[PDB]
This record gives sequence, C-alpha cells and structure tokens, in this order.
Amino acid sequence: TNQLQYLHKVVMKALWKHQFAWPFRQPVDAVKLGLPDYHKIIKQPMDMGTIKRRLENNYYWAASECMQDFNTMFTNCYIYNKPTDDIVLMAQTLEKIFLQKVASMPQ
Amino acid sequence: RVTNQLQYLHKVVMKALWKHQFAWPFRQPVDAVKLGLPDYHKIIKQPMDMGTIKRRLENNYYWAASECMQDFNTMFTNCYIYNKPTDDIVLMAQTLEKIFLQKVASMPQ
Ligand SMILES: Cn1cnc2c1c(=O)[nH]c(=O)n2C
Ligand SMILES: Cn1cnc2c1c(=O)[nH]c(=O)n2C
Ligand SMILES: Cn1cnc2c1c(=O)[nH]c(=O)n2C
Repeated sequence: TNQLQYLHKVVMKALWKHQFAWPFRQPVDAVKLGLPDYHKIIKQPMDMGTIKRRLENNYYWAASECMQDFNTMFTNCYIYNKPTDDIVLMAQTLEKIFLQKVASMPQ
Repeated sequence: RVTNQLQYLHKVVMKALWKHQFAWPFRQPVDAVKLGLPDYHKIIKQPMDMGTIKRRLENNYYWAASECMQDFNTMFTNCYIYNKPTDDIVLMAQTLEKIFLQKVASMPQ
C-alpha cells in the first residue's frame, strides 16, 4: 500500500543511514554483545533489519503494524538499558525522527 | 485556526487516552513525594503527563502536530526508562502507547 511504501521509502530510509542507527540495523545478538540477560527481559526483540525485510516481503497488512514494530524496538531499548546509557539517547533521537516522518504519512 | 492534525490529536487521540482505564497514573505530573520516588527527578529530566498535553491542546500551545506527538512520546519514554521492566505501569504505558500509535497512523496531512 501507499503508507507502507512511505514507511519503507521515506521513514526507514531516513532512519537507516542516521549516524546513531547502527545498533538497531540488525537483531541484538546477546552472545556476541555480552548481554546474557537480554532475552529474559526483552521477550519481543525487534530491529530495523527485520522491519525492512518485512516491508520488502509484504509482511505487513497495515501501516499500524509496521509502526508498532518500530515502537517495540525503541521501547525494548528504554526498558533493557540503564537510563544513562548512550544507546538510550541514540534511540530517543531516532524515535523523534520516526514520529516527525510519521506525522507526514499520506492518508 | 486549529490545524486538522491538532484537531485530530485532540478529538481522537486525547479523547481515547484520557478516558482509558489505564490512563489514571498519567493524568497528572508524577508527584515524587506522594508516590515516594525520591530519585524520579534525578533520572527523569523532562517530566510529561496527559494533563499538561490536554491543556496545551485546549489553549493552542502547539504549533505543529509532531510537537504534541513528542510530548506523548516523552511521557511514555519517561515511564520505560525510570521504571523496572516488570512494573505493571510499564505495561499500562505500552497499552496506551499502542493506541496512540494506531490513531496517529490515521492522522491527516
Ligand atoms: C539494540 N542494541 C544493540 N546493541 C545493544 C543494544 C541494546 O539495547 N543494549 C545494549 O547494551 N547493546 C550493546
Ligand atoms: C491510586 N489508585 C489505585 N487504583 C486507582 C487509583 C486512582 O487514583 N484511580 C483509579 O481509577 N484507580 C483504579
Ligand atoms: C507516571 N507514573 C505514575 N505513577 C508512577 C509513575 C511512574 O513512572 N512510576 C511509578 O512507579 N509510579 C508509581
């Protein structure tokens, strides 16, 4: 659909190449990153690589379901990490852009 | 006068969230003394709540939709950052934020 195309072509593109986006481009690998408690706390892992691939395979039926995936990703970061971690600031900056771009989604 | 987006945020988004059965912990600013959380303002530097947003929507404080959207987001993000992952209020915020998101997916302009 139209909104899904916008979420792919405008929203995701602007988030993907942002200088803070690299921690969010691929699933958290808790082994490599030394986070053995990650999957005990985050029961619904999400990342922009998963969302992008889903957008490119007609996984989503509605824009709502893609935006919910974006929100889960960010919320996972706020929930798991300490308030003072830089990745909290990185997620907030990206989430602001997502909300701005979403406010301009076609209807 | 009021833009279509702020009409929508007020008439659709704030209407749904204010009357919601999980809304009540978010209707007024966190009172750290009444709630007994003496670190709250040490961790949370920009407090947000639905009462403030509701008032800002009534008194045309916002210049753009994304500005009201940001306040909603800050309110929810404060909750996820400050509280423990297992606190019930986190899942109350998640339920309200999912509605917020669903509604803004049909915002005009
Ligand atoms: C999404 N992501 C990617 N890398 C990380 C995270 C995270 O949430 N916490 C965290 O500590 N690290 C290293
Ligand atoms: C403190 N407390 C505990 N439960 C509640 C409240 C309240 O203030 N409003 C309210 O609606 N509910 C259910
Ligand atoms: C927004 N709000 C309202 N009441 C609370 C909170 C909170 O963030 N944590 C928290 O623990 N409590 C009790």
